[PDB]
Amino acid sequence: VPTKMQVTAPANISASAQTFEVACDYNGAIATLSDDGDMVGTAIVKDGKAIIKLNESIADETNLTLTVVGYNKVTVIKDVKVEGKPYTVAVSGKTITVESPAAGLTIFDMNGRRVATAKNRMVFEAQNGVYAVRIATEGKTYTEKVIVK
Repeated sequence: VPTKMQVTAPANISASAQTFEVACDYNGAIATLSDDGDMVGTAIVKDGKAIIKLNESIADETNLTLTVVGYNKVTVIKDVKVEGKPYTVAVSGKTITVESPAAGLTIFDMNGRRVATAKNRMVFEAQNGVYAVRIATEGKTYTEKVIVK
C-alpha cells in the first residue's frame, strides 16, 4: 500500500514565468507541469524542493496541472491557474492582428516575455517564431498560440 507525501506549491503562476518551485518532503519525487499531456517542464525533488525550469512559454495556457510522483507514494495533483468566440487573432507574414472590442490584449514571445499590450485592437510586427496571445474580456480570458514564419 503506498504512503502519503507532503507537497506545497503555489496556486497560480505568471504567464511570463520561467520556473515554478514545488516543496516536497520526499526527496527524489518527480514534479511535472503539463497541459493535458503536453509536459511543459519537470524536475526532481532535491533537498526538499523541485525547481521546475519551463521548457517552453506557458503564456498560451490558462491552467496547468502539477503532478508529483514518488516511488511507493500516492501521486499528488494540483491545478495551477496561469495569469497574465468574441475575438480574432490573425497572422499575415510577420504581422499579428488581434481584435476584441472592450478586451485587454497581450502578446508574449517564445521566452514568455510580454511584447505587446493594447485595448480592443492591435497590429503587432513580429519576428519568426511562436507567440502567445491572451484576450481578457470581462468574465473570461482566451488564448491562442501563433506561428510567425
